[PDB]
Amino acid sequence: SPVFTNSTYTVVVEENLPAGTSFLQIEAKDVDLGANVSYRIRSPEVKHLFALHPFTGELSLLRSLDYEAFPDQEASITFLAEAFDIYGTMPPGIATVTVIVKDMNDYPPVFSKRIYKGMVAPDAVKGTPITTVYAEDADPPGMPASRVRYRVDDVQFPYPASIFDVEEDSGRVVTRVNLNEEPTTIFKLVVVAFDDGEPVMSSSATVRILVLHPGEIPRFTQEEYRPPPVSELAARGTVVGVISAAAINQSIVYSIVAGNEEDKFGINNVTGVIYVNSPLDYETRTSYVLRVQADSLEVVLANLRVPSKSNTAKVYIEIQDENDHPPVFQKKFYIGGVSEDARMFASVLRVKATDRDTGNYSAMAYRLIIPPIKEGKEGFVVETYTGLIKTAMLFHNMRRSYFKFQVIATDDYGKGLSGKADVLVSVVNQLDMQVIVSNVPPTLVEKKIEDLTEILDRYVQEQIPGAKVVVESIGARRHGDAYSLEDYSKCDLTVYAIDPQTNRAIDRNELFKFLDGKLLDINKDFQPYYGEGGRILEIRTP
Amino acid sequence: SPVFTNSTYTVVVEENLPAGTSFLQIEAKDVDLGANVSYRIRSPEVKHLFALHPFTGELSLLRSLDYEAFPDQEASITFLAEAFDIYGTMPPGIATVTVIVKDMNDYPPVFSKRIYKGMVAPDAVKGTPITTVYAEDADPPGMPASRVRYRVDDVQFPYPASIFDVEEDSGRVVTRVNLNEEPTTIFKLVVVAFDDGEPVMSSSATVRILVLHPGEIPRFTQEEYRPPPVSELAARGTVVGVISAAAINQSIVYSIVAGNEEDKFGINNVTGVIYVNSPLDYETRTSYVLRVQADSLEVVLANLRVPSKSNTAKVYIEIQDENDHPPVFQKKFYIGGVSEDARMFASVLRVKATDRDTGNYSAMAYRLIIPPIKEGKEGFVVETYTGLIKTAMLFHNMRRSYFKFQVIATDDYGKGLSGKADVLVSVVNQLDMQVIVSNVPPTLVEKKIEDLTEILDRYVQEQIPGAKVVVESIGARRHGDAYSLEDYSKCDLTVYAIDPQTNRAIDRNELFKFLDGKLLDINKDFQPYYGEGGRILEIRTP
Ligand SMILES: *[C@@H]1O[C@H](CO)[C@@H](O[C@@H]2O[C@H](CO)[C@@H](O[C@@H]3O[C@H](CO[C@H]4O[C@H](CO)[C@@H](O)[C@H](O)[C@@H]4O)[C@@H](O)[C@H](O[C@H]4O[C@H](CO)[C@@H](O)[C@H](O)[C@@H]4O)[C@@H]3O)[C@H](O)[C@H]2NC(C)=O)[C@H](O)[C@H]1NC(C)=O
Ligand SMILES: *[C@@H]1O[C@H](CO)[C@@H](O[C@@H]2O[C@H](CO)[C@@H](O[C@@H]3O[C@H](CO[C@H]4O[C@H](CO)[C@@H](O)[C@H](O)[C@@H]4O)[C@@H](O)[C@H](O[C@H]4O[C@H](CO)[C@@H](O)[C@H](O)[C@@H]4O)[C@@H]3O)[C@H](O)[C@H]2NC(C)=O)[C@H](O)[C@H]1NC(C)=O
Ligand SMILES: *[C@@H]1O[C@H](CO)[C@@H](O[C@@H]2O[C@H](CO)[C@@H](O[C@@H]3O[C@H](CO[C@H]4O[C@H](CO)[C@@H](O)[C@H](O)[C@@H]4O)[C@@H](O)[C@H](O[C@H]4O[C@H](CO)[C@@H](O)[C@H](O)[C@@H]4O)[C@@H]3O)[C@H](O)[C@H]2NC(C)=O)[C@H](O)[C@H]1NC(C)=O
Ligand SMILES: *[C@@H]1O[C@H](CO)[C@@H](O[C@@H]2O[C@H](CO)[C@@H](O[C@@H]3O[C@H](CO[C@H]4O[C@H](CO)[C@@H](O)[C@H](O)[C@@H]4O)[C@@H](O)[C@H](O[C@H]4O[C@H](CO)[C@@H](O)[C@H](O)[C@@H]4O)[C@@H]3O)[C@H](O)[C@H]2NC(C)=O)[C@H](O)[C@H]1NC(C)=O
Ligand SMILES: *[C@@H]1O[C@H](CO)[C@@H](O[C@@H]2O[C@H](CO)[C@@H](O[C@@H]3O[C@H](CO[C@H]4O[C@H](CO)[C@@H](O)[C@H](O)[C@@H]4O)[C@@H](O)[C@H](O[C@H]4O[C@H](CO)[C@@H](O)[C@H](O)[C@@H]4O)[C@@H]3O)[C@H](O)[C@H]2NC(C)=O)[C@H](O)[C@H]1NC(C)=O
Ligand SMILES: *[C@@H]1O[C@H](CO)[C@@H](O[C@@H]2O[C@H](CO)[C@@H](O[C@@H]3O[C@H](CO[C@H]4O[C@H](CO)[C@@H](O)[C@H](O)[C@@H]4O)[C@@H](O)[C@H](O[C@H]4O[C@H](CO)[C@@H](O)[C@H](O)[C@@H]4O)[C@@H]3O)[C@H](O)[C@H]2NC(C)=O)[C@H](O)[C@H]1NC(C)=O
Repeated sequence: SPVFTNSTYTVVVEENLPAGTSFLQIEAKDVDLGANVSYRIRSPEVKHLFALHPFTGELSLLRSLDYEAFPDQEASITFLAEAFDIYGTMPPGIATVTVIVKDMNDYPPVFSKRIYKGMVAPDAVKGTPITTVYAEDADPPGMPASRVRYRVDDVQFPYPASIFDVEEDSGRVVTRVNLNEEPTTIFKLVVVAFDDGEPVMSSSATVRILVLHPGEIPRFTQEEYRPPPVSELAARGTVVGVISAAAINQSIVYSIVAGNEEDKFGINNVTGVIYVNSPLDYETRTSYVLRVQADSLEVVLANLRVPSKSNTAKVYIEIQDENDHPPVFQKKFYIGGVSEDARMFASVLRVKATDRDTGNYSAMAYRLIIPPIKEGKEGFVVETYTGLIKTAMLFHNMRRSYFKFQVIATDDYGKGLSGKADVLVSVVNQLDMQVIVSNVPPTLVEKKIEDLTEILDRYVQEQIPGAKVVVESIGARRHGDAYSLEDYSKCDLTVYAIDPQTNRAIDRNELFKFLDGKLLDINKDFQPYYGEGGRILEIRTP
Repeated sequence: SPVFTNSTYTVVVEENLPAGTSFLQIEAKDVDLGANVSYRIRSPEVKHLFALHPFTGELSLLRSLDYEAFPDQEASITFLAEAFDIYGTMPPGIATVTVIVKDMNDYPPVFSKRIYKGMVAPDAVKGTPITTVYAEDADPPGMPASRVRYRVDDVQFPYPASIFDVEEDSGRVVTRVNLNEEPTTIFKLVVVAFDDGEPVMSSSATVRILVLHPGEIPRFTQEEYRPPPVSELAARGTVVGVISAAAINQSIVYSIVAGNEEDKFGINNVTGVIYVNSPLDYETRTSYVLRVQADSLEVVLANLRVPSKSNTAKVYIEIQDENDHPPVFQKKFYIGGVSEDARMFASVLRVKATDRDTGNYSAMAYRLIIPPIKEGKEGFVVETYTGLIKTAMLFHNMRRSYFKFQVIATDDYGKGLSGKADVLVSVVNQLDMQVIVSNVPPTLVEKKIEDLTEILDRYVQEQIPGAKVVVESIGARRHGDAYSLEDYSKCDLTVYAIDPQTNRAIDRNELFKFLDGKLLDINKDFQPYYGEGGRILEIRTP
């Protein structure tokens, strides 16, 4: 008589476990005779899953349990078990068996990809986003056992795992510490996905973390650039030089941030050739301080500028001197006078021309264009590198004649633009000059004769508008009352003036009554160029 | 009749546990009547430790167990327990109770100090030693339960704990990752000491990690230094300038590594004053490229140099021009000649003096020291800023007389060292000169008269050792056979020479037979200074 000890059993059965595990012991006993009580289940669907020993009574697995193999309309599963005998002893017992399936991990978690990629900064702050690692569930949801959980392992790769820690719930790969490493290094970050239920099933993946590409800090060929000097006659398009910087496998974009407030130079963005954008002159500034910046391709692509000190260079562009302006004269009419007895190599006048803005020159070559002169003679010539006009030939018996010539001035020994001025040379004798007798030694007269010439010019130009005083000769005191020699320590200063209104001789009686008419002012205005000495004694006709 | 179920019990008893825990149930039963079996221990030393209920039989603690409270001569502890009754039923039972004490943590671990200090590098590599954290055991040793174990906790300080990990067995605090942080930041690293036994007892400590002190990279006041120019007359001790660099709270030690291979300059190590170590001249180099290094105090103390690019500056020291050398003359004897009829402002000679190494000058002032001259007259004077000697007075009826004067030369209009040379001036008339008749126009003679003077000097110095040819005057062709005028397009070149051996006149017949004796070579050597023209026709006495 097989009877059951208890009619209802309730056992929570773990699913997806490997076969061979025994869970429950169901026991029935024969009252009359026998310990060979046999067990049979009235459920064909769990015969594949469970295997029940018909002699001991242990319930073991033949195939691993699947909750989806059961109908989904039952949150509690109940079947029936009968018990028989070999001979067939009666009464037969009827009991109920309730199998409770625990809801946990069914399939191991599967990653979406095998290999992931990312990028980090060499100075990445705490919490920098890199990439997203996500795996599928392969699990009927609705419980915290269907939620993936991420962590790092340092038993095989301690260097990536101690630096980059994956967030627990979101799976975001952030920076746990501030890293300080070398670029172009590929790490192996093994991330193990696991759930939070019974026997944990897990897999492995690989996260390939490359840092960046170098070429971040540009290296100039020269810290301070000095091009060769460019001419002041340069126009738009003149290449004054080129700047160059080197970086590891990156393109360099150049730009000018300061130094061209007058908008004089420009640079190409992809090459670095600095060319003239507006013509430079000597009236403007002659030296510039240009600030050239060099940037990598990665910071231009990410709208940044390189945060270094060695990204700034200085360019000094100096302007050289060329031919730009024609020479100008001090006066357009240079007036001098020569005597009839004046041999060759005699000093006449000093023609001086200056450039208005050009200072390259050291000496200027002068040329003369001559009108024809009588008796087959030839006119004046001038020294080349000096400009000092000399007397060419003797001019005997020529009264009030004037020899007008033109001086051609061109800088740097002659190449380019030209200028022209007029030179008036008069011929004089004793019938047109006068002798001023002074009480001064001859040493005070000679070393400052041009200043005394200018002061006598200021004297003579007050009485008649327009005069040029030319000192012909200086001598000792020999022009007295009876033309005798009295004192060897005094002087006869022969002073002559030329009227530019007629380009001819001024009468000697006119200059006589001019210089004798203002004597009390002439004796006072002759003061500052003394040195020492006395008064002006008299003025005598030669 | 109280009898025991079993005579010997063996229970491993946990030590140092809080009181109230029950471990063993000892059971005795009365055969006749009673369930109130009472228990008494025969050990006075465990009465403080253990408390035994005389009605139920549970063994609970009254005081926590100490292994040192027991005698140390027993590795196994055994006492005796009797059992009585209220009425005193017989036979009494005798049993043995063996108490086994488990050997684990007795006292919690105690640190040696509360606060520890350390220092780290801003670029510290993996495994950099910092400090030593060590705690006492407070435990009788001889088991792995008396070994301390260190780990970090990131629940309250995630930033220090994720960066610095303490070694497990040695307690050495190393760098787990490469840190990249800011200086002067004090961290709080809580290290919890724990053993590897039963109920873990633990305490807490604090590790104060300061990084370093800044001032590592020096900042120059100028990247490129240019002192004002120093004189060439400077000696040892002249301060040409000073260099300065700034750092955060650190001292700067200066040194020169390149630029002074001739050992010209030196610098003070604690201030930066650059002074002259050897006198600089213009014969040496005029511009230097000095490389000045600035180092922090921490790298000098640790025998290092700062690993930057902005630790190098360039110093350009330029030398200005001062008075160093006296002026030298081209020749110590300048020889010229004047006529008897030579008025004032007449060109005589050009005295030229140059400095041997000084190039500051633009014009040189000359002075004359005169011997006394007859008739109350006064001697020669010279122009100040030119050096051109002019004729002072007329020299009538003076035959073969020479007027020797001395020229004083001092650069920069006169301040300092002086020089002296001799000047010989002779007086000539028509009785000592000669006339050379040539077939050349006058335009070819005047512009190159000094070169023709040098060629005539080379002519005359071949016949007599020592002569100086001075061209007195140039004229048109008027010295013929009968002293008549024939051609106005030809020249009379009056050529005169002075003998320095007597400082007097050379005879005109001597120069006549000199220049007439070598005529076929003179007509060929006169070639390169033509321009154009013909031959030399004749030589006629004036
Ligand atoms: C800027 O750009 C330049 C040029 O573009 C880069 O230079 C190249 O760098 C790559 C990467 O390192 C080189 O590619 C590899 O070269 C190896 C040759 O090894 C040499 O050097 C080692 C160490 O000194 C010697 O022992 C050896 O004998 C060689 O002399 C190859 O063996 C590699 O092939 C292997 O790897 C690849 C990729 O994994 C596989 O597909 C192959 O099948 C093989 O397994 C590889 O080709 C390249 O040679 C470099 N070029 C030059 C001209 O030097 C710079 O690196 C870059 N700058 C930075 C900072 O990255
Ligand atoms: C180095 O890099 C710099 C900066 O990147 C360059 O400067 C840029 O140059 C481009 C090319 O000219 C500019 O792009 C164009 O800008 C025009 C703006 O016109 C201004 O200037 C004119 C003349 O002074 C004024 O009359 C006018 O009012 C504006 O003030 C736009 O109108 C252009 O758009 C037209 O052309 C494009 C292309 O054909 C069409 O698609 C459009 O629909 C439209 O018809 C054009 O965008 C740019 O603006 C400049 N940037 C700056 C900041 O100024 C340098 O040129 C470069 N160096 C070299 C040598 O190339
Ligand atoms: C800006 O400034 C620079 C430098 O100051 C000027 O260059 C000078 O130009 C002048 C004029 O040409 C030079 O002066 C002359 O130099 C001659 C040297 O000749 C050289 O070149 C020729 C042709 O290549 C060669 O055949 C020869 O062998 C030489 O290598 C001298 O021989 C000249 O002297 C002669 O002429 C003068 C005047 O007529 C006479 O008085 C002399 O006795 C002699 O017969 C003359 O000195 C000068 O040398 C140049 N300087 C330099 C440093 O080269 C630029 O010209 C100026 N810019 C402009 C636009 O003009
Ligand atoms: C190079 O050397 C200079 C000078 O030696 C240093 O400058 C000093 O730095 C220290 C440390 O920071 C300063 O000391 C502290 O100053 C506090 C004043 O706080 C001011 O600033 C805050 C923030 O702007 C304002 O809110 C506030 O109102 C003040 O204006 C004091 O409050 C501090 O006292 C507290 O801390 C100490 C130490 O823990 C305790 O003992 C006190 O009881 C109190 O709790 C402290 O004194 C100092 O003031 C700075 N001096 C100057 C002149 O500025 C540089 O820091 C150094 N360079 C580097 C890189 O470190
Ligand atoms: C900036 O910093 C530099 C480097 O630190 C300094 O150079 C050092 O200067 C000190 C001070 O003179 C030197 O110390 C002494 O060196 C002597 C070596 O003598 C040499 O030179 C002499 C003269 O040319 C030779 O005759 C001789 O043979 C050697 O070649 C030692 O003899 C000294 O020791 C004696 O003096 C000390 C102190 O009194 C005693 O304790 C000793 O027992 C012994 O009697 C002394 O050590 C040092 O050597 C220099 N360093 C280098 C690398 O040369 C600069 O001086 C400093 N700038 C300034 C302005 O101070
Ligand atoms: C290295 O080179 C420098 C620059 O080339 C020299 O400095 C020059 O020195 C000379 C000589 O003294 C100067 O030439 C003269 O300058 C006078 C200007 O006087 C100034 O100074 C005085 C005193 O402080 C003031 O009272 C006055 O108001 C002025 O401020 C001119 O007046 C001079 O001209 C007079 O003398 C000459 C010669 O006799 C006459 O021909 C004139 O007609 C006039 O009467 C004279 O020009 C020159 O100016 C200085 N240059 C500069 C830029 O200052 C250094 O001297 C030299 N080194 C050495 C060691 O000598």
